[PDB]
Amino acid sequence: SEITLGKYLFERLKQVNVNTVFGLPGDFNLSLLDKIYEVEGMRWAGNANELNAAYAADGYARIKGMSCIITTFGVGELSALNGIAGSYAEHVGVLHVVGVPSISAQAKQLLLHHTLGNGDFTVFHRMSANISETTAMITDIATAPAEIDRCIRTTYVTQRPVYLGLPANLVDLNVPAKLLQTPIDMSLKPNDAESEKEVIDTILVLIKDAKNPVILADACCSRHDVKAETKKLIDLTQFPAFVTPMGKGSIDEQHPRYGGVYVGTLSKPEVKEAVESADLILSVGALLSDFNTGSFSYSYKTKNIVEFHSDHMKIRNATFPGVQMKFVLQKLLTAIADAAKGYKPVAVPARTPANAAVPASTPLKQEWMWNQLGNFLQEGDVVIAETGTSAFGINQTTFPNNTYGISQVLWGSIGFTTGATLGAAFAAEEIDPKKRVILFIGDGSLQLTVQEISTMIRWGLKPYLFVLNNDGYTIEKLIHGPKAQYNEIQGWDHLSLLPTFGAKDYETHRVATTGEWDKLTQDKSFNDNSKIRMIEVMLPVFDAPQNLVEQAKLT
Amino acid sequence: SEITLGKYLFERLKQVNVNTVFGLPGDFNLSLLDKIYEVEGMRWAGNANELNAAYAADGYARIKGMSCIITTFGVGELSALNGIAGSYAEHVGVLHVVGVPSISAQAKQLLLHHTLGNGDFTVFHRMSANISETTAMITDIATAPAEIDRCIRTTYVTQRPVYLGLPANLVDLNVPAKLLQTPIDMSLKPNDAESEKEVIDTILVLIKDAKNPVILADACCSRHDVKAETKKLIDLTQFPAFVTPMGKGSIDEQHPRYGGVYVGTLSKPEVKEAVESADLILSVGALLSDFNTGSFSYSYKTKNIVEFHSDHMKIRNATFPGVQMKFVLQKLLTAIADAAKGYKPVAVPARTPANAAVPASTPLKQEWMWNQLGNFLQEGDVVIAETGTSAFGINQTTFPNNTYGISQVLWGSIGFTTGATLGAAFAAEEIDPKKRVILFIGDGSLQLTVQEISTMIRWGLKPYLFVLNNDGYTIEKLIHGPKAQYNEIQGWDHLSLLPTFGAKDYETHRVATTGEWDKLTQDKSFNDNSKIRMIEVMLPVFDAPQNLVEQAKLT
Amino acid sequence: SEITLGKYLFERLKQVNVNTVFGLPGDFNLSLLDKIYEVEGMRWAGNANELNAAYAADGYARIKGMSCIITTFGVGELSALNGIAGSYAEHVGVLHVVGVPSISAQAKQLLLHHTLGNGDFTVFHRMSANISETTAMITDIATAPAEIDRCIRTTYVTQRPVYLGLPANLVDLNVPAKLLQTPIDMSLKPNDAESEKEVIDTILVLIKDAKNPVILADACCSRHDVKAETKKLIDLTQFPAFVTPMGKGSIDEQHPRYGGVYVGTLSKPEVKEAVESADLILSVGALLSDFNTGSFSYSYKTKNIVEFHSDHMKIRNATFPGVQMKFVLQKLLTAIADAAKGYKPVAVPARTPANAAVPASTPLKQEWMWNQLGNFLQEGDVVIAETGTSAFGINQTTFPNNTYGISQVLWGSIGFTTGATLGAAFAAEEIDPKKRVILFIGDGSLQLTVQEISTMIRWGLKPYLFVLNNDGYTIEKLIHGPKAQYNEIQGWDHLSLLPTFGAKDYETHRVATTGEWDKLTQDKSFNDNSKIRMIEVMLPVFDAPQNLVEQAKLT
Amino acid sequence: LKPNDAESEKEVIDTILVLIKDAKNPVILADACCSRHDVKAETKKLIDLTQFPAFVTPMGKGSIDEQHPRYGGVYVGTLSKPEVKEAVESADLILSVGALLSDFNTGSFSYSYKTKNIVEFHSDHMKIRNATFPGVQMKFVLQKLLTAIADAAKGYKPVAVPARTPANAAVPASTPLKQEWMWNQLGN
Ligand SMILES: Cc1ncc(C[n+]2csc(CCOP(=O)(O)OP(=O)(O)O)c2C)c(N)n1
Ligand SMILES: Cc1ncc(C[n+]2csc(CCOP(=O)(O)OP(=O)(O)O)c2C)c(N)n1
Ligand SMILES: Cc1ncc(C[n+]2csc(CCOP(=O)(O)OP(=O)(O)O)c2C)c(N)n1
Ligand SMILES: [Mg+2]
Ligand SMILES: [Mg+2]
Ligand SMILES: [Mg+2]
Repeated sequence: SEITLGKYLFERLKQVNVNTVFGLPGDFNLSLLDKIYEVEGMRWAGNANELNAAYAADGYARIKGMSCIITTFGVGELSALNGIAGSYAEHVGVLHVVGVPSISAQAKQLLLHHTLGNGDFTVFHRMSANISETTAMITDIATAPAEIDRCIRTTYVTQRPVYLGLPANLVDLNVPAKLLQTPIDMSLKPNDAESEKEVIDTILVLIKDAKNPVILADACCSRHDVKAETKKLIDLTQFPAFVTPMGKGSIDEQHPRYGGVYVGTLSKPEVKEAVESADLILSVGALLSDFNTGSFSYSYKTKNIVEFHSDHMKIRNATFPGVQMKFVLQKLLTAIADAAKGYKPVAVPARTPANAAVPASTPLKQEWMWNQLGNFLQEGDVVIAETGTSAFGINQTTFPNNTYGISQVLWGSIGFTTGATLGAAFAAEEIDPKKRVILFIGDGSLQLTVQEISTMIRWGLKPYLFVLNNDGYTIEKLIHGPKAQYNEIQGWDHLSLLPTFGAKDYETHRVATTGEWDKLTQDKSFNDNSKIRMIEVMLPVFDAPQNLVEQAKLT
Repeated sequence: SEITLGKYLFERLKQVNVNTVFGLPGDFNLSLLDKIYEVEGMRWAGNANELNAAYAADGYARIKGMSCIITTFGVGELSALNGIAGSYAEHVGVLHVVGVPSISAQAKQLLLHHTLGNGDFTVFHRMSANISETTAMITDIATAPAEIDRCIRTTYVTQRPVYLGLPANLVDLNVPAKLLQTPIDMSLKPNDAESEKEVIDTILVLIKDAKNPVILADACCSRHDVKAETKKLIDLTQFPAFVTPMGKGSIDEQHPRYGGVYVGTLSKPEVKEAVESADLILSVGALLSDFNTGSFSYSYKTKNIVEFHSDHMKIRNATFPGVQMKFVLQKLLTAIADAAKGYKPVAVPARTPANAAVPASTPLKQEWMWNQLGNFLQEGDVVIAETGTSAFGINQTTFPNNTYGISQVLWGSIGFTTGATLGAAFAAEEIDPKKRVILFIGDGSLQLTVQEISTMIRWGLKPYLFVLNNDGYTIEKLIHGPKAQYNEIQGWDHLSLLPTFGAKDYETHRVATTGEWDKLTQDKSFNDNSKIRMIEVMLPVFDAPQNLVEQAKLT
Repeated sequence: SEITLGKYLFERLKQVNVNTVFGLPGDFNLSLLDKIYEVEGMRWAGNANELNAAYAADGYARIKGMSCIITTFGVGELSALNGIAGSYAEHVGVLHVVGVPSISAQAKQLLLHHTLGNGDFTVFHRMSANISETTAMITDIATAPAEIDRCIRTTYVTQRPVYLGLPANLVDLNVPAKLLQTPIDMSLKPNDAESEKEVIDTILVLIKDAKNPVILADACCSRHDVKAETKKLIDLTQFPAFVTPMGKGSIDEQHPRYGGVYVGTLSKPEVKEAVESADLILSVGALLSDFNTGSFSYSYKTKNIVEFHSDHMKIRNATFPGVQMKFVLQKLLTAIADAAKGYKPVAVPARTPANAAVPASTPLKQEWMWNQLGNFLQEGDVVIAETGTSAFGINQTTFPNNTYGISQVLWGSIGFTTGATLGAAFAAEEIDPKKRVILFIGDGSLQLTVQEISTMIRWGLKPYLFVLNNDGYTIEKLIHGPKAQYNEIQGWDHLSLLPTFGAKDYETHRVATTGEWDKLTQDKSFNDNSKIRMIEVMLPVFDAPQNLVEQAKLT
Repeated sequence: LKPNDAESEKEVIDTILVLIKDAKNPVILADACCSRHDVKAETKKLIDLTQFPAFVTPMGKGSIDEQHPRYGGVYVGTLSKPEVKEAVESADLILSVGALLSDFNTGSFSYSYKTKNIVEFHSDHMKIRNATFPGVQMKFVLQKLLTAIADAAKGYKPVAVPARTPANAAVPASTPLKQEWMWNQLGN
């Protein structure tokens, strides 16, 4: 028996659990799109924007493991680029598949629509090359499947965007259906014995001489299939554990040895004192390490630190290529037992005290809210916070045990969260329908990717959208141009947005005073993901969380 | 006396009349943007999206001459690439300036934010080089002024996108103000003597041996400072004139020798025969050429063609590089006189009879609407059509004298119009407040960039947004997947769209029956561009321009 | 004043001392070629083969520093690829410049000759990408010079092939001649202080604990501008020094602490015993390190070794990216003094005894000859040996002080030496006209690139060509198929080759017995590079140097 | 080779026949892919059945018997014999067997077919003017064509074809060799 390349792709995707595809129909991808509808349990998001789709695909990847978006030749693929760049930058596995024109034996003299007009049809591919781990422009079905498998394996394995160009005339050719019986190998090859070894010797050597160690969970410790290894390291050692604004969400904040969020100079004096006073640092999932001109001053001089990355090791200045943090962390876990035996637990910074009762009419303030949010969250919630005050605000909330956070800290492209809510809420519906997805986004950013709420309504998703109305680009005004016109926006009837896009079963709320917040977030019918909800929080123009108003002065 | 580079840029942009600047503020252009406000007559669009900003810069360059858009490093600049490419393909003069981190720094590894994380900063600049006539990344004020001038001249002169990289530390340094006393030379140098000559000698011989020549206006005859020469050509020869779907708007359709729009297989038989029976073709502002599409086919019967290009000549198969059309067009008209003396004024096709009084309660159909439109239009209007059924149907409308059209025929990116509308309505305004701008766009494409209506409201612009609600992507359903889910969309409450974005003084209407359209378009108040208006035209799912629904069945 | 891009290229080359250009005239490179003739002291080799030219360019690079070859679009560039791959593989700086078709604003519908016929004109470039350090396909003279400078700087700096595509229409445009006054920066940026530091600490730490150290000069210690640093290391430490078959020629073999040539299992028992018995190895110019399936078994388990590379450091398994061996070796030289103070010189393997008198009629044997050659060589000679018996043979000759050897050990492409003799003898004529260039090549290989001797004659060069006639592909027969027909060749009148190609002032000799060899090589008029000379040595079919007949058994 | 898709090859014929009928001066043009593609029979039959004038491209020279009566010469664009250039360019229909070469310029000359009304026969597909029928291999289509063409070429008027070139006239044995004379004299 045979199966058409078009159907084989989706089949493979279903096998790797990417049950939702993102994008918009168009040139050279219409026939390919018929196929997805042929595979059981596959659905087509039906986005309203190649960008929003690229964003959604990122949120989906972050939650489900990896994702896939299909755009059209030229006009489609170029629109999604920024969303691709972001996924390339923050290590997100996204398979970008574009429907390419038919592959002919002679000059495609007649191809013009959606082209630069200069005859060069490889330009859009060459462009995506810069923000892609690898690219594959298929030409003969003799190995098309092997090539699909490869782009899928590479994406998942290395968690970075992969470009897959597929000519239209091939989506309908047949390939051996048999090929589908051997799953794709999604495993990493074991490390070079002699190096992983060397790496260990050294780390124990370091752990032994160290007197005040501290663990630091970072960006790449969340979606790199290394959650266990990390929970084990914390237990077996019992050293003080801290997260980075990018690592927040990947560590159980209700753990007895959790110190907090290390954001350098924006850290809590106690938190800052702890991390900097350590004589050894075990940074898991390393990717940030230094930030000077922007955000904070978290950079120092790398004082004797070990950096576990997905593919390499970094002890001081020496680098060990190929040595993958997973299998290392494992081999390093067996021997960590003895060397830590007589360790004296170093006191860890206490939790921030909850806000103490205040009259129900006091107007809402960000600092109060980011600290109050901790009471609404519940185990299992996926929280998403947009660049700007929100991004900063979420770093000051104590996460109930087991909560996934999404903050595009390194790339920082506003708008991105709207798309992500769809992709995330999507995956979430797929894993556990009772998993909630809360989103905090400022008024300024909603405008850039606003129409994506339409796609939320059409699928009957039930996410919580908190909109922060501080009338403008506060975060900007704080670093420059407080009253700058380019920092102000057009006023929008935020709430009515839902029904405008067709929301038939929704709820809209407007919180202005502490009282109003508690009553709502405490309602038992509100705590339940029964339907889409837009909650508009009214906040001051120059009100901002503490951590931000501090770096706002120097940067 | 002195002046900051930042202010010098906007002072220069003022001189060539780019009164409006597009884009969004970012972590690297914030300081530059302050200088715009330091120049009388200059404004900041205040876009809600970089892509839309780019679409807008396109529309504006089409009506005003050239334009400028500013984005921020990485995130903002990569968000506008689709727009840019389109401007590159259909030859629009768009300047793309991007705020870049201080290249004149001594720290390399000490700067991480809005990058691929690999340390490579030339990456985004290299990407745009593929769709830019030229680029320039400024490094020292010593020649920063010259570079700016060079970029501005090349944009206007060649009508293609230019990339200008601007490091932050450079916007606040001083340059000799004296420099702005000498304008930027937007003049084209004279062609090489003997070459232009050969071109004439050769064109004349062709005009003589021809027995049925025709003048064909294409995309580059409108905005290239060549309208005089064009009208003189039509007068002196009296040859029949036709326009391509990209040329419609650049030729007075009330002129006696005007024959109609040549859209290949979608033409009126008389028009198809008229053009194909030509033994010589003078193509003014040539761009489009033999090409096929999912919907139709386009191809000139004869090969005996003389293509007039902004920078060169194409006679049959020979190419005379550097021999610019405008100056050649002139030398031509001067020696053509005698060889066209005894020319026999070939008959030209007749206009199409305006629909016959149909009962007020008959349901609106596209064919009838495109034909009936001809009446609502008044001299001066700027008509914009969106890719899809609209783009195909605006060719069957008879244009009053002096009516310009904007149809992204070649690049064909849906969504483009909502943005181009704002930029176009802007330039119009600055040129003449009473000049109207009408836009027809399907219900589907609106979803991609809907939020740019926001920027329209904030500026109190008064355009006409005709939205064609035919429930889904009909143009697509016509070439494939008639009931395919990917061709369906989420129902939107189109009318309440204006109010949601804060419109206070607007006006919404819904036209369903032929009478309702007559009553509405014949109203004198409606005929007055007093306020932004939205008209929702309820149309049937598979309805489309007759000729189109005819070739969609054959192909 | 201005200068044409075409002339600017050659000008820049002259500045970097590449006084000879390689290649053959053709499409899109004819006008560019006129330019070289415009620059003083520049000459055009005038090759007879894009391959031979690519080979010659490699020999030239090896001797002069870097080189440059110009081929034609399609048919030319693809022929030189193998010679490029080789230069990429063995770290040779070669600038490949191909004359590309004119860059047009629209589709080059009419370009066909020298194309795959499918319209795709980037294919040949994409292909060369795999064996190129970097590539540059120039499009606008706005920065063409900066791009030329870059490809030239990259080539020289990193000593690897660089692809430079140059459209024909640009070779004749003008660029600011001023630009030529600022030489290109050919210096390496200093190393990261904190790492180069770490690297040092460790190396002394290692040198201190070491009891039996040995220096090992390798491939990249000859043309990496690190000759001094290396001569100093040997003196200051006084450790035993050895070379690899690829390093041979880069170390003064008449030095008191020279151990010999380490080829693993093919080494001299004493030599093998020394290197393997060391407890520390300082491999300078590292690039080989391990060879198992082929040549020899030189691979072991990397027992505590330090590898100095042009761009990185390798101590054990740890790697230090960016740390360049030069500046390191320097910083490591200042501190090496004290730690070596009380070192006890470890005895070094003696020289192989010269052959003891044998009757003048004894027939020639390779072992006897490779050992006898040492008496003919003189200080300053550039010796070249081809893959096969020769390659192996040269490893057993004691090099008079200061002699450069050329043996393509890693890539090993027969034929390559013929071209190299031209390129090498060329450069040699340029630096010191009295420098001799001896070439040893087998009968089998001469056939592959034979016509290149023509180019030697036309320039009046005076190299010594020793042809080894053992009637076949001996080296092959030894590893497999002793009597295999594919291992035999067609008989050629070798000597007459010179006059056949036009040699008017030459000498041909045929050595068959030891006697004959001594008489000739000892003549005082023969020791002088007065004219081209072909010496045909008659040797047995299965005669081979010792070192080879040993590994010939296992591989 | 497997048989072409039924209805497609069909459409191709229907369309080619209609073109052969409306033409008033068709020509057969042998290109690079008519020689080594197992299509020589079909080619000769085409020349016989229609009697249309036949010409070869510089890549087709060799695949057509140059002694045949309907043979007109080599079409090398601007390097052709005026009669040949005019003969080909005056064609209102062109049957290109084994098409490969197409409008192209070179440092030495120019090459371009006057008309666009061309039916290109390719090893794996059909090119009628601007439409491309993928997968419809020429050899089998060429056959179905010859079978239905018979009648529409019944009253065809055998257009005149250019005459061969006269072999050099006895020149004194001591005259210095020149290329033009040699290429012509080679013929013998
Ligand atoms: C694509 C893109 N363009 C521009 C920016 C620069 N930027 C950063 S924050 C911001 C405004 C976000 O304002 P809002 O949602 O109002 O946030 P808050 O006021 O809550 O901080 C802008 C325009 C960006 N990150 N990405
Ligand atoms: C950016 C972009 N994405 C996708 C497409 C493919 N496409 C072409 S037309 C079309 C639908 C436009 O629909 P609508 O405005 O409803 O069209 P109508 O029904 O009037 O044809 C789509 C998705 C494109 N041209 N550009
Ligand atoms: C391009 C290329 N093709 C094939 C070979 C394989 N090869 C290695 S040695 C050899 C023969 C060289 O023989 P000769 O010059 O006779 O050497 P000798 O007999 O002196 O060893 C061949 C064909 C090669 N190295 N490179
Ligand atoms: Mg705000
Ligand atoms: Mg529609
Ligand atoms: Mg031999």
